[PDB]
Amino acid sequence: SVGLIWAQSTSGVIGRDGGIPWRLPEDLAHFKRLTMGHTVVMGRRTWDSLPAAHRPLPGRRNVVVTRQTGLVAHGAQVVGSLEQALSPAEPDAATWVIGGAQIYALALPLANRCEVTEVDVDLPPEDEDALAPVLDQTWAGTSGEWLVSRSGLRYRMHSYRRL
Ligand SMILES: NC(=O)c1ccc[n+]([C@@H]2O[C@H](COP(=O)([O-])OP(=O)(O)OC[C@H]3O[C@@H](n4cnc5c(N)ncnc54)[C@H](OP(=O)(O)O)[C@@H]3O)[C@@H](O)[C@H]2O)c1
Ligand SMILES: Nc1nc(N)c(OCCCOc2ccccc2CCC(=O)O)c(-c2ccccc2)n1
Repeated sequence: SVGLIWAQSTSGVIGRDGGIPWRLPEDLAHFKRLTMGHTVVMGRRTWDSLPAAHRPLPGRRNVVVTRQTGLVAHGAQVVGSLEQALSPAEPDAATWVIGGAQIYALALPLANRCEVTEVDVDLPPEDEDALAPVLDQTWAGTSGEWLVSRSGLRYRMHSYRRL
């Protein structure tokens, strides 16, 4: 079972300047809860974006997709394609694709679940932004209520599954 998990602004931004352009602690906690103990598959640019105490993501099998065969990624398994990432020698009940924009587009046709955090932050898109994938009519979802973070941002969680 392959799931995608991401956080986006309402406008569809997920990344800017090599990081994430808002602070939402409740969403980081959501991400940690859902992924702990499982495999997390990410693009190389997302691996480079992880802060020191989170690179590798503790308690999870980190898998990094790159075309650079020789890449040094201490604490992670380097593979050369998304399909490789999803064909482990040691199966996992739950595999999560955790970004970024390039990898989400490759993974979406292979996935059966998307766990999306929506962040009510006004972020008009900028030219180098990474953007969220779009879910079409093959996906159907349920939305949690709009919540307010202790830090101030409105947010809510959506759970989609392939029809
Ligand atoms: N808000 C969220 O939920 C969230 C989650 C994750 C990331 N982000 C943000 O999103 C941004 C990063 O996303 P991104 O789209 O720039 O990059 P990305 O998808 O993390 O990584 C792209 C890299 O993946 C590798 N790759 C892509 N397609 C491949 C293929 N077919 N075969 C093999 N390798 C392939 C390449 O690595 P090589 O160049 O090494 O070959 C490429 O440069 C950052 O801003 C990050 O902070 C946000
Ligand atoms: N919903 C949802 N899906 C995602 N795929 C996602 O990004 C995961 C990759 C970046 O992870 C980061 C980035 C910076 C700091 C810490 C971590 C991992 C910490 C840890 O779990 O140990 C996030 C997210 C995570 C953190 C901040 C904002 C959004 N949120």
